[PDB]
Amino acid sequence: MILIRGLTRVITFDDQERELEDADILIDGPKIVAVGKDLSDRSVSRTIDGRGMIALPGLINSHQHLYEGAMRAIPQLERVTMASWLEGVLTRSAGWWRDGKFGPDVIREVARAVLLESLLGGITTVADQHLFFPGATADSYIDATIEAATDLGIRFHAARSSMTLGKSEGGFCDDLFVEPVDRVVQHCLGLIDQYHEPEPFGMVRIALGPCGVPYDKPELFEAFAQMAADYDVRLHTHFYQPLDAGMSDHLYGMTPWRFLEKHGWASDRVWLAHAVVPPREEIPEFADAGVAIAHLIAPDLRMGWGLAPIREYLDAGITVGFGTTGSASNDGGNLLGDLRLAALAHRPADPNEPEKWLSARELLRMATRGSAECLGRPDLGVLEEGRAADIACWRLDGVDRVGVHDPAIGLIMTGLSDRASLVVVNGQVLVENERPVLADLERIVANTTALIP
Amino acid sequence: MILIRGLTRVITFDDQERELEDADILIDGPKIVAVGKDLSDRSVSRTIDGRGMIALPGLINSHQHLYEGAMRAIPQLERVTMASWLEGVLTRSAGWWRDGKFGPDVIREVARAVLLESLLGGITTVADQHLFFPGATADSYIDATIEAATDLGIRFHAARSSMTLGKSEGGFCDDLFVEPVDRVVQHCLGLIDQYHEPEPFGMVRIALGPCGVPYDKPELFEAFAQMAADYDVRLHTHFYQPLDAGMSDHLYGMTPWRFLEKHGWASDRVWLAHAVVPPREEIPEFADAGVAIAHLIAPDLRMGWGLAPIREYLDAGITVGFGTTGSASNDGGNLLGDLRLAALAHRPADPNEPEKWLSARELLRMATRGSAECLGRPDLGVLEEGRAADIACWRLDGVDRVGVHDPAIGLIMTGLSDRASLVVVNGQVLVENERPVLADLERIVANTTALIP
Ligand SMILES: CCNc1nc(NC(C)C)nc(OC)n1
Ligand SMILES: [Zn+2]
Ligand SMILES: [Zn+2]
Repeated sequence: MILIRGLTRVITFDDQERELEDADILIDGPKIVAVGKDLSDRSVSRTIDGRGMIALPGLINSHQHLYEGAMRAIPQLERVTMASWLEGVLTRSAGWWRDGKFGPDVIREVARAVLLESLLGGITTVADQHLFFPGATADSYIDATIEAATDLGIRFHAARSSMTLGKSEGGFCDDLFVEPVDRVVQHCLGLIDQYHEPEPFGMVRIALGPCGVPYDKPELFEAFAQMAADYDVRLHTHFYQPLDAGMSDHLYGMTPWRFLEKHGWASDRVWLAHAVVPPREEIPEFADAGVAIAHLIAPDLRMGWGLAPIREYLDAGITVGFGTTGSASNDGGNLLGDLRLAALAHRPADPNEPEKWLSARELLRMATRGSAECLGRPDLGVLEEGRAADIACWRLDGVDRVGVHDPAIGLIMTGLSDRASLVVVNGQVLVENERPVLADLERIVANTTALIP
Repeated sequence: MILIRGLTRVITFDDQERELEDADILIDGPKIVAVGKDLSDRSVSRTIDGRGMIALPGLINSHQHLYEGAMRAIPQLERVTMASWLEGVLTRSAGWWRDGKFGPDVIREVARAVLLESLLGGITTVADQHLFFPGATADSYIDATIEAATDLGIRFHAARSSMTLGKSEGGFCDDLFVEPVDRVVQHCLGLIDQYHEPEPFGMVRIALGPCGVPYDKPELFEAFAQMAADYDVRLHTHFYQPLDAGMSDHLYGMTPWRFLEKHGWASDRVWLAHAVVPPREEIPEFADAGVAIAHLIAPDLRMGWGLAPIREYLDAGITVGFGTTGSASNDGGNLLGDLRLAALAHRPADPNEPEKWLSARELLRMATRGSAECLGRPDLGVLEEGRAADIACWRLDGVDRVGVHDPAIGLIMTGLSDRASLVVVNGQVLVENERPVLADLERIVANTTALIP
């Protein structure tokens, strides 16, 4: 057993929203056994000094595109709207791949770096949505991301993605990226069989993740609806990015939500990325259907899209999680940092009603329990007996946090660095003193850097 | 002499916006001797390895309220409008002060912490506007802040502030903080005499900083305009916060700008904080007058105020700098971090015109050369021969910056941490390997923390 002793603040996000001061967390294998003051060290083989730290459930990034780690801070993509951006990303990746510079082996190392960054940022679970499958067969890109994740020990969901609707029939994408629906479906069956760990504390899970309504055939959505029910896995896609509604109207004469409903995706198996601009009238429908939403403040701002109606979602009882999206539209994997963006950027939308603004605790909740609920993980996102020992802690005693009165608010509103001090995943200590304990930081940086096209 | 050799990237912000790759910076005493490739280590007594770093001019925070470091992350002040905010801050400060908990000795140590954080964030010059002068006689609060700055070796401007218009006569300021105009003028003359270093590379400078049009008598603005001419010092105040226009109309029947023009402040001696909501038709007048503007994205968002027309200011040729404001409305002193906030938050105002969005380079210029210009420092903000050796460097080779293609954009758009690697002020190395060279960080944290009310 591992005991973390004397934590300055513990934020549980349990059913009573308990917080604790000068308290401990006891860990046994993959699970938390207790959270409380003065815990017994009866069967403890390692005690860790938590004094001066705040502990949270591990952050859960409910929407990544790991392969975009290779596409950060490209000058031509700095100030572009969505259409120019998407063309630029697809063209570059197709180009690099054609030149033998962007195969699964490269993606493995890009994923390794972004996932290691994730750990160092206090993120203990990542859900990646990979759609890049050039060629006549589905290559081992997902396997590569899973290999990277398992090597590091980070908890991992892979939402296999695609672009199955070609520009020829209304899609905004070139037929290079277009796979036949059956190829995608066949591949997903194999991935579930090979990799999916459905048991509590499972470390790898597969989800089914079409790129979206403007990008994938209705047939794929329906196939995935059937597959998700048959294999009890979850469903993920992009949702109400601006312009989606125009494309859905043109192709189908219905809204993106009506499309999802029609093809089996109005269900509690589903989590939806962005949800920036839904018709206000559909929000109660999202609630009744039990879909979950991941707030992605950084890309929404970066693309000029604006502010998703998160307060409205919370008012409606809709599950809200948080994510970063890929590093071509962020351009980092810093989830904690993005929370500050949301905390501040939402405010000018309601200048005279501060009670509507998202709070630090609401945001931290989204990034832990909310994201856990998005991923369908009742075993994560909460520091309590019986849940997974996924824990992230930050030091409170730096010169840049002097004068902080509330440590949880302080974690979002102050600081020069979002680097976690101590990070535990599945009961395994992976970060200590802001450094990886098992991963070779310098070698990983060197190896991945050598592979960036 | 000191040679920084082999910097991966150097951003000069010189008159041709030169950048250099794999280049050196040579320093002699307080000044830069040369910037370029393979510089001679002739009289060099020390060579610093710059490989893997990006170098910029030191960041210059053109608007601080250091004493607010003690008022961070207060739950009751997390989500409040300006009115409630001002109420909460003035009550706490006056209340702590009355109880002997907020004297110059406390402010000295709060300033010491925030200024040390500033150095660690790559900030080499700070302009503080101390707003708390309880009792008719302003204590040695300004002396306290200067003492802290000089102990640390950070370059420092102290804008002596005031609240000369009391509510006892149609003003908005409590009588506890209201000083007779001549008393303020006299304190200012005493400060210039004791502290002001007008020579190039001067490390302490005095500025004259009324709280604002709603808060100070016309006679003070005029007296200051006179002092500014007499002593070649600069003038600083708050400008076009929401509600100012109404307060100005109510008291004087004219706009805040019209009022400044009337009382001698429409000149190239002036820099103005926020400038969030000016009438568009006055912008050309700002340009003609030659006033400079400090953009403060964090408090503007935190208060729910929204987006200052920065693109318009740049279009008009108006000098634009950057600052954080005080830590009661931020709540950090992390200037680099705030640049990312600006980079993203401005975009949704112009969804379809990305050319209007502020670029990384425009924002970094604001935080260096722009801020130097605000402060009237032609000796700062540029990495070139003859300017001050104020330099801030960040490492580029961390796992969180793998895949970055343009290091300057990457400084804004990526990272778990804004901590600077190497910081030089006045030719003195003050931060190296992300650690203070001379300052005792642990002792400073302990001492200041003990004094937080
Ligand atoms: C195409 C629908 N949306 C979308 N897709 C991505 N990424 C992939 C191309 C990997 N990133 C964003 O960021 C906003 N939006
Ligand atoms: Zn996405
Ligand atoms: Zn201010």
